[PDB]
Amino acid sequence: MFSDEYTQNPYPIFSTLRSEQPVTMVQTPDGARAWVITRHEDVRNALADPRLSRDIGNLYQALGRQIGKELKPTDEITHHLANSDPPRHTRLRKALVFAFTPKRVANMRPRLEQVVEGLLDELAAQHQPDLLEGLAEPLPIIAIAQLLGVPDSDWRQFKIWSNTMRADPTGLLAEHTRELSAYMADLIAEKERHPTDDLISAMVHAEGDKQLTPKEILSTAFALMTGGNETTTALVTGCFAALLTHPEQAKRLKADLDRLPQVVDELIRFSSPMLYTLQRLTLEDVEIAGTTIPAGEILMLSPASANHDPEALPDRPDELDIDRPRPVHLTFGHGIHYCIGSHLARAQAEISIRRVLERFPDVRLAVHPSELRYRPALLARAPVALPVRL
Ligand code: HEM
Ligand SMILES: CCCCCCCC(=O)O
Repeated sequence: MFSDEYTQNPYPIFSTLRSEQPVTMVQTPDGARAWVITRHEDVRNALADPRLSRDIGNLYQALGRQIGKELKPTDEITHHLANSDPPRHTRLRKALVFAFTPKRVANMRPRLEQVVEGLLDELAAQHQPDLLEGLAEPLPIIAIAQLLGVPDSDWRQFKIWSNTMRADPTGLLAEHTRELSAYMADLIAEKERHPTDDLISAMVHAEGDKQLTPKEILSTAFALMTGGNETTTALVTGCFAALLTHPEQAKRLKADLDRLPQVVDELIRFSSPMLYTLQRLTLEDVEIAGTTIPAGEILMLSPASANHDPEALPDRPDELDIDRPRPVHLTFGHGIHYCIGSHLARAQAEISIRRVLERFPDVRLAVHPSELRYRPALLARAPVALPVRL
């Protein structure tokens, strides 16, 4: 499956799979088997299915049995909510929801607008401006730094560490995790003494069962960094890619820019910046679309395929149409693990798109759509470059 044609445009393959092979077993780059689930109905149900596990210990045990080696238990910093099942997940999630509120995101928007305006100042000076390099790549970790409460004095080191929290180019996951942990532990202690208007402070001073331990707050911060950096980059890039490859619709959006909050969901659905969700492990035998998948197997659920499924969106699902009724989509997941950062991701996309279209009303792609490229993806997916003419 994982061919170059799939990498660049998976939608024809997803159409074949949804029709002919809605559960298809593949081998992943690590040598383990995975089962790719492509129909919207099955992706949604699987995300709601208590028989599927996100527990990292269970997943590594299954991976180790398939590859024949026992994998060592992972560090407790990895036991955050995205790597947990209930009841552990329920407690960690409840504390995070208490602090990471829609109101907190709304309150971050003034500074986010100011950050975007500064990034566009730098973009306006480039000889060959690129919306990925100049906007979609830098914005997410700036937003996460603001959300957490990282001081500007520590900015450059935080950015360096965050480039590992996705081992990425260096493989320094252990070293950077240790260093970032020591830094974030000191920041958590600083917010205990000197609380400020940020998420770490809100979690440190939470009451009752909403209060996690300092180590759990540290692990939560790691989940937010890994969960919201490359994903948001892909979402912002994908939304711009959708507009820029459909200039007639970009023109209409520019002419009626107040519609933007009611159009972003279609940009997200169409661009589908989440190719797969996090892996799921079967805790017991499960039947999906006529196929029995035994206990102990790994599922790969595709929001991108679900978002383009005509069973869920009968009218031209493989086309972008900003005028269609606001669609529901699976890009943020579904069920108990539904993206905690969805309002913050939306805000970054809305602010970025609005300010680009306002400041650069003639913005257009500098290449033909056929020249865009993607790299192989196991989670988030978007073009590797978005060169524009301003
Ligand atoms: C600053 C922005 C973001 C932050 C802080 C963030 C953080 C998180 C966290 C902590 C979780 C785990 C929730 C849980 O397990 O209960 C999560 C789930 C998820 N996030 Fe986000 N996220 C952000 C943006 C995004 C974006 C832009 C996308 C899509 C392109 C995305 C897609 C998802 C999905 C699909 C899930 C569910 C995963 C699954 O069920 O397998 N997130 N997010
Ligand atoms: C494998 C652990 C991932 C930590 C948070 C990721 C959330 C997401 O799927 O974007």
